[PDB]
Amino acid sequence: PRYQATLLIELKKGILDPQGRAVEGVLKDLGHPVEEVRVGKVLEIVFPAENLLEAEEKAKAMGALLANPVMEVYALEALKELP
Repeated sequence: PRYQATLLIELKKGILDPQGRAVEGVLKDLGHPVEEVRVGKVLEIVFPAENLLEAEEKAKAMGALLANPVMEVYALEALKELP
């Protein structure tokens, strides 16, 4: 079946997040103060697979490929079969 993996590639703890800092700063100047903003990338990937288990496997593999070992971590936020 066709599946869609929602992969998040985010910065590990400690990694400087200029974009995030910037966003926090702005949100506050806009009357929406927040404690923290972490900016990452989200990738919606559609691909075929034998079953849901193999899909997760493949999804994870692509996440591991897209994530910078030192700077980031990936996360399979969601995985679902498509019509």
